[PDB]
Amino acid sequence: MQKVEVFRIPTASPDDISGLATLIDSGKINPAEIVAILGKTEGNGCVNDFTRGFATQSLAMYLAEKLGISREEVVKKVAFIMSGGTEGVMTPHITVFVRKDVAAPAAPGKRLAVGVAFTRDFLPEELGRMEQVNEVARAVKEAMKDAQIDDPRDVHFVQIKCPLLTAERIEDAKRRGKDVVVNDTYKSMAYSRGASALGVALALGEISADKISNEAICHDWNLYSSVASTSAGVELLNDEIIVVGNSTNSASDLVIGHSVMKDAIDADAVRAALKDAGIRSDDEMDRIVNVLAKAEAASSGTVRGRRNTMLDDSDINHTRSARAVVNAVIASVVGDPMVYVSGGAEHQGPDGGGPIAVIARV
Amino acid sequence: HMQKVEVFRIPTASPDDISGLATLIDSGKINPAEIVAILGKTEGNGCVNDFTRGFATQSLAMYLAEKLGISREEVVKKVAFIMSGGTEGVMTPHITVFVRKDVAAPAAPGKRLAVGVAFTRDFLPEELGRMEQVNEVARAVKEAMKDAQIDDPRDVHFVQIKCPLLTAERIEDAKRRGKDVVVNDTYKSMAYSRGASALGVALALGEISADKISNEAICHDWNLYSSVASTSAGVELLNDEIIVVGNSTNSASDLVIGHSVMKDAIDADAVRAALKDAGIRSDDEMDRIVNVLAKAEAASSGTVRGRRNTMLDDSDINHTRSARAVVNAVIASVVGDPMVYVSGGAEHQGPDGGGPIAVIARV
Amino acid sequence: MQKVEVFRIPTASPDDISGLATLIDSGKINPAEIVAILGKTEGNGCVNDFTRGFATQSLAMYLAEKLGISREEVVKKVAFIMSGGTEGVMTPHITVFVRKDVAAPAAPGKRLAVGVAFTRDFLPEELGRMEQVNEVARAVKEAMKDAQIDDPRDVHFVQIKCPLLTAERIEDAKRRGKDVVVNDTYKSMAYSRGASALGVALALGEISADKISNEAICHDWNLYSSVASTSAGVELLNDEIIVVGNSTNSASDLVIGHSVMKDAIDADAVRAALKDAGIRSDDEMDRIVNVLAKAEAASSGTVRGRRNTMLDDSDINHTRSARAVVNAVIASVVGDPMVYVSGGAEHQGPDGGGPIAVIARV
Amino acid sequence: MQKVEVFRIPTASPDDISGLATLIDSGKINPAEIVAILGKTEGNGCVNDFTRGFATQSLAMYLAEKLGISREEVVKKVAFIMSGGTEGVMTPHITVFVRKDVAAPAAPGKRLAVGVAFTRDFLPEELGRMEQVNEVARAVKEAMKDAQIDDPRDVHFVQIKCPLLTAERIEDAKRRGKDVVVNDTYKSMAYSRGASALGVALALGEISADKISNEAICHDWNLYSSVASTSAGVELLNDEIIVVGNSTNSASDLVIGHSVMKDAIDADAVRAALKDAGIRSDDEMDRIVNVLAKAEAASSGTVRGRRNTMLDDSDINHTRSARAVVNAVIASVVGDPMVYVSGGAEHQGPDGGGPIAVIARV
Ligand SMILES: O=C1CC(=O)NC(=O)N1
Ligand SMILES: O=C1CC(=O)NC(=O)N1
Ligand SMILES: O=C1CC(=O)NC(=O)N1
Ligand SMILES: O=C1CC(=O)NC(=O)N1
Ligand SMILES: [Ca+2]
Ligand SMILES: [Ca+2]
Ligand SMILES: [Ca+2]
Ligand SMILES: [Ca+2]
Repeated sequence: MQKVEVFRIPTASPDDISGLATLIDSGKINPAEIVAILGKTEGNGCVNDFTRGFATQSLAMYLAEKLGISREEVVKKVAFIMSGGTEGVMTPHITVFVRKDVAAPAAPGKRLAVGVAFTRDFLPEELGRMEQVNEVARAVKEAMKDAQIDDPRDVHFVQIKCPLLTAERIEDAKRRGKDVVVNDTYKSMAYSRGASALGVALALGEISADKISNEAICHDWNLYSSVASTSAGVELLNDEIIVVGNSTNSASDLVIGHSVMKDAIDADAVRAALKDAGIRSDDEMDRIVNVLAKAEAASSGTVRGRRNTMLDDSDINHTRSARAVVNAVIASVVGDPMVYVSGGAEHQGPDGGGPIAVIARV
Repeated sequence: HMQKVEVFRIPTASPDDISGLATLIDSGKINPAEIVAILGKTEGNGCVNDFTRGFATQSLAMYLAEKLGISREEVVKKVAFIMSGGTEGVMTPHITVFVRKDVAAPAAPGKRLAVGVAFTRDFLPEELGRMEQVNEVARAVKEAMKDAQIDDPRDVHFVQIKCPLLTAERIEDAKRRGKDVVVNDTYKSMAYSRGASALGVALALGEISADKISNEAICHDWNLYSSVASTSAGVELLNDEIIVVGNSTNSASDLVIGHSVMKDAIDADAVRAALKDAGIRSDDEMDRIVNVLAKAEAASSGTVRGRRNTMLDDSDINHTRSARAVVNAVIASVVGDPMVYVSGGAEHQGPDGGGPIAVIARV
Repeated sequence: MQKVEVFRIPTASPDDISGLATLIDSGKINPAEIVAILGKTEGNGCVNDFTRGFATQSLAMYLAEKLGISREEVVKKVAFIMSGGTEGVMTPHITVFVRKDVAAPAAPGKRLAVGVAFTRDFLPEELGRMEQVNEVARAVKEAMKDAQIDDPRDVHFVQIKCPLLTAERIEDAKRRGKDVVVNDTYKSMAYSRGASALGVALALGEISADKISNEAICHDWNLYSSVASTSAGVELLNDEIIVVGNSTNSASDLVIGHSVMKDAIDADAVRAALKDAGIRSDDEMDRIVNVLAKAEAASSGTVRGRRNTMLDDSDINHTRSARAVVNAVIASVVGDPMVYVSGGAEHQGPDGGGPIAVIARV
Repeated sequence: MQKVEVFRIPTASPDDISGLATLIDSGKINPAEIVAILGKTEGNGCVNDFTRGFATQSLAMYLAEKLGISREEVVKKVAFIMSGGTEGVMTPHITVFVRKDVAAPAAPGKRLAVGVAFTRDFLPEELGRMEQVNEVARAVKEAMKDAQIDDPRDVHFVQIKCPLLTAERIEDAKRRGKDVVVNDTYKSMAYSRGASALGVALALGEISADKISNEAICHDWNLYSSVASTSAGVELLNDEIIVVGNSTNSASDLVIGHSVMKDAIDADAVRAALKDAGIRSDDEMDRIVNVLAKAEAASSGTVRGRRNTMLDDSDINHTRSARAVVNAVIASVVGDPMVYVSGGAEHQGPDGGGPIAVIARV
């Protein structure tokens, strides 16, 4: 019997650990049982965002202190998914997943259950290709069993921190005779997010294996997962995977539902995600623990037949604008901008859309 | 002689695109001699160095001068051109064209859409953001109301103004004449100009008493504001251009206008209340929308409903750009259409962090 | 016998025609003899820079009124090449080229000569490909003929305006079943700049045709022109060519010389360009009419072994940075930041460098 | 008899300490003798730049484990001044100041000396006002004695890290009923830079006290220090001062010289600074250890009467542009873009100019 608790903590800066320090000193959280931390940090969420690593370093230093272990050890034990980009009204915050297995009669029905798994370090020429998909698809199966979920349909969200291609990993693949998927480091964020997402779909039964190839990755937008949520960063060379869903063998005081935004202003999907997780009135909104969603600019350059400038705007990266938009739309349904939104939804929802999950109190 | 107002919301492909307007003129839907105002969203950055505003105005004036057989300057003396740059997020560039026909039909029963237009005099740089701007806008608002044949200020639902800003050259002109300007910063001057103009609206409509407004109150006392004023700064004029929109009992328009006030940037309730005030009482009637017109801003607390955001601390992206993307996305998500007018910088336009929102709808 | 006069005119804004009208009203410029105007305008110099079209519309409208002809006839007759982006201390300005027929003695030696030619409009799928190369090369030859220059060694600068891709144009292409050269609007500027530059190298014999193919464009940086200077813009669908050199059939009181900057801080190359124009001492800098240069971020991410973030900065596009840098370097050598610097030097000088030309009074 | 050594070390990211550690592992740096680290970090150098604190955290975390002590005591013992913003070709790097007492002979001539001092913490309502000026001026006199410099004319550079105002800090001052010096986060950096620079002028006797008042700060540009170089940051409440000059009680093999750039393209002042540091020809450039300069946009919006858009550009803040410009000018003179340039030179050199120092081997 594993129980899961989730703490959404406001943060004053990327290195702010006080909110997690207040819940530990109070005993509401025992640090030894922390399995993952999902963060929105206030850099630009693109290539040169060092708030990701700053936030992970600051958290790792704090937990190594309170657990008496080394920073490197904490990194191997706890999944740090730091997603940069807090545009518009999006509030910086972290979500701390605690997994405490306690003996107790199991909640009839199904309750929140979380699994984590790491993949091996990829080679740069394996970034954004079938070997990233297959490897990620494997680790998702192992994280899914570590959560005590057997049916791939009890899964409602799969977060992933994935690597990207830097100038050194290009040369660290060129002098071995290997070409990389793309030359632009920014473009490799799309290829890393996308290949990782096709891994979720492959292991969850959403898309058959015959369809997936090198040429499909970031090209056949008909292929996509409905629960995958991948975020790239420079501070790593493997993929870290968090599987969230519902399990009969769970005692959590929480459930997780989801839906899929058809486009960036699909407030209907926000409300359906809310209803899939036991929130059906505007008064029950106070049971939200967090809302987690993908955003992206549609490749057509339109939303509902209306042109926008996201793909033409040379001043502001289109992932920055997508995040601002989708956060604002979710904020306006739940009346709270402190919700996880991440940009670049390659193979995560249809082109121009992305999955959205709500974790709510029962 | 009976005023009929027709409003056309026209998507644009670029700042200089006149093809949608020309299609309506070529089909006979719009007589170009009856155009009184054009309200634009142009795809520049909406801040200091936004030249899409002047580009779109020059393009529209050139085109209409050619259709009308008159000079560009004559067109600009006769037609309000209000271009608000900044189409961030999913916001769709477009123009809204106000046409005032004189028809041979009685006024429609009840009150219907009416529009009036008035220009102030040119302002010296040392008048921007001070009482001379406030009082001059107030007089011009009153003139536009009479233009519109609206007698009751409560029948005014949206006042759109283009206002000037301070450039380095204008500031230097004022210093050479011995005068100081309200602020020594072009970007900040947009706020004072927007703010003074909004207070002229409030003064003219009686939303605020005259003895509450003074130089020191401007862009400081946020308790003072208009609930219908929407003001936008640009480098391209030295005066204010005023469009008063409301409903008159002497109108044959097939349209009406309603409004509410957003209390903050994610106030979807205020969008629905403005829709209802314009007669749209359900999702299926949303197809009667002609346009939605809203003001957006970064609250001075640096928060929304107690949640911190980075708008006021973000040195890479100006906060008025963020406010526009946010409020446009919030409206897009209620009405299902991102091609709506949203303008940033809501000083004395609704509460701190909020702004007026109007809806023009078919009856 | 042609005589060319060049006027460098500071501007207060993209639509500022007052400096030009003052020279027309004073009798210094016969507007009917203007053959080209080359501008630095204060937009961002990228995809969504509309100051370029604003400037061209304002100049075309002004000249059309002064000549009693239509705007369309002005643009068919005069080359308008507006290069956006006035970063750092670079000063917005236009350079106006006037060409007059004169009966004058055989000016000893060779003197400034200018030729103009336009290509047909391109379809979006032809940008960055051999169709563009080949059509630009044909236009370059016509421009040389227009300039009465027979020897390609007497050509010192070839300025081109060329189109780019927007989201809307890429969708038009797809809807016709065509694949564009790259799906990135920003990167489309580099393909269009690079293909135009190879068109110059092909026409001048700097590179033989059998070395140029679609796969070489924006990949083989060892193919380049030493005099090409190309600039992309949303405001036109063809290429406009200005060829600038010296010919024995010219009565100009000006000459043009050039060099190639090897990297973004190559002040040595600025001084060689000056010497090549006859400016043999610091006391003779007053004969400068204008300096014209290309700037770019090197693909290696480095300058003389030193790393910079130009290729990694998701907040500022690297062509903005490169323009700021090269303008600052030239400015510090000639004492004047009002010089023409354009960014993105694909196939224009070596990787990380670009041509630099000086127009000087003899 | 003090001995100062200085090490300019390239960095690969804001948290890169491997260059420093290589010098420590090799025996060339005793980590216990480091008194100051001056860095350029690749954030945006403005308000929301977290690379400054990321770098400081990493270095403090590294030195502490090296010396066996806590972080709190490393930051109390070593001055960390991280200046963000590496635009243009400016290369990220840190400059490490090692100082140790020696029993050496009296070396004729004066030689590099370094002193350090910290001020008390400032309330938000004190930045940009006389409390900051006078407390900085007191700490400058203390750093001078720590450097064993008793003649202000032997001070060549005074580097300062100072605070700034965020929205949250401004809103807190309101709650407490206190008004701040300006209600703009970005503009608050200028006031804090400027009050600190005036602190240096007052301490060195460059400006007499009766000239300084709250009204003069960031208004009277005739008031300035010729050696002050100040840099604001979101990650501290006080000011840290490094005084760099020459002392007869020095056994350093280095010297420092300086000059004042009269504007952003004043290459003549770079060469004067080099010549004042004993570098008399181009063949002696190899003796440069580092160049340190302040850059800024002039309040007139011009350079030598030529307009630029640094103060007009709502997409790029003017300190970003100034740093790119001045770094490129210095790089073109010395052949190396890995030099320290900092933006915003309020009361540091004349309006539009700033001090520039050179540390060189004798
Ligand atoms: O939203 C996102 C997407 C990503 O790829 N990396 C980030 O840091 N934030
Ligand atoms: O002041 C304003 C507000 C806006 O949103 N766009 C503009 O061009 N001016
Ligand atoms: O610097 C440049 C390069 C370009 O491609 N197009 C422009 O307008 N400016
Ligand atoms: O150059 C600078 C100036 C400043 O004030 N703060 C920074 O981080 N960098
Ligand atoms: Ca998608
Ligand atoms: Ca307001
Ligand atoms: Ca090149
Ligand atoms: Ca200065």
